[PDB]
Amino acid sequence: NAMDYQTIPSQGLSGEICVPGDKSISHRAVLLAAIAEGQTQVDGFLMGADNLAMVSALQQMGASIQVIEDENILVVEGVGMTGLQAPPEALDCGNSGTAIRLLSGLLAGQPFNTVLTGDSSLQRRPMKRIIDPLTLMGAKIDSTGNVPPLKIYGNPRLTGIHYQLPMASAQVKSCLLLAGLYARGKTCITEPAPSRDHTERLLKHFHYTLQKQSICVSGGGKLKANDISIPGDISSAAFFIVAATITPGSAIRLCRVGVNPTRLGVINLLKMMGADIEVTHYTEKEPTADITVRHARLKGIDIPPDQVPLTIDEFPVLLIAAAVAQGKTVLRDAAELRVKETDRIAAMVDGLQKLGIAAESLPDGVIIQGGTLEGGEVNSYDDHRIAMAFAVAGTLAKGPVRIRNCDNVKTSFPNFVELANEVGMNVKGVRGRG
Repeated sequence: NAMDYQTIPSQGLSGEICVPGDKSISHRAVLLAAIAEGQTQVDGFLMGADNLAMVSALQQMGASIQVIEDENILVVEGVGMTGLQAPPEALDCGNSGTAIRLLSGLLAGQPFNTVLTGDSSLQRRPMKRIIDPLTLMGAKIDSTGNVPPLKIYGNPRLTGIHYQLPMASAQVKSCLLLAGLYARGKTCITEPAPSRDHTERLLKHFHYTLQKQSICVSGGGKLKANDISIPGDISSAAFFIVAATITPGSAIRLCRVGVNPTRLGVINLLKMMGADIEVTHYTEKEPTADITVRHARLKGIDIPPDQVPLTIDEFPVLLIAAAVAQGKTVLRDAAELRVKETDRIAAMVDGLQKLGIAAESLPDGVIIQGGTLEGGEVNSYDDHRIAMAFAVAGTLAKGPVRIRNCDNVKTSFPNFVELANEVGMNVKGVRGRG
């Protein structure tokens, strides 16, 4: 039977907590380690449903991966570029868009056939953005309506291409870069606007040769095993940053959070809105830092377009900050929100309205009038970020907030409840319905 989250207001957040590992880096780290030469130890690996689904898919194809769940460690025995074997069944990517799209680039150049699918939500997510450029490289992929299930007819004779991406997308950049490694010649990717660069950084880590305003790679190289340490996901920290910002009497520090510039959006915008956030204890191994957050009053803002891409996954929780800020906040150029786990614009607008916030939808964003969150009930729409965003909303709401169906929070933040309660934000898992 289902599980829901139930909150009561917070009298202030307090403490030091280390959020778990970065989802984005975790996906790439395990996929690259799998086809490298040698043994790679991965610390800080995110033991969430999405990342574990990536592991599981790789295992269907003969990757040698040892999962040590309680310590967030993976031990990967590389099988080399050509070491994978044809799986017997369709690869279940669960709820993970990153897995299915990155796997597609890895499997495009294989000498075997693969069927990629997932859960209902994943079967509604768009794939044209990868199918077209892969097809230019020589890939043949079958799909009804440019959505999974995808059937890849492996082609070991893929050829490189130069390609400009229509919109900024790390997933597409990463997909092509992977297929690039198995393609004859150079593959050059040019972005109109920078997207997160984790792939590029891991490729350098595994000593694969990389060129550069666009970035290129030549096929036939080899990845060399090299131990990896994953920093904390700032997307997970985003929930505590917003909560401590909006909840009076709050003072907290978030240890070992990744601070890659292509991920600092939530922080940049909150600051524009009046936030009190201090980055210190800065270090390098992917950049990492300690984030200290204190309560501050906020003013609504017009979200500059250039920040949208770097903050796409943080709008759910940011919109909770806009809801309790003074004045109006307008989000634009965020039509990508509609095509995620769920339509995140529709889902936030509905939740906010149910909690008493004047929130109006736009095809590419929302208009929010800062106001006062009331207690009530909202639906997560099975989306992990919608669920946690509303759990953050509970800290300031006038009354309890019931968020329905929170089983998917583990897709990116398995220990969310435990850490929430530990810093003083009240959230309890309780028997759901249906």
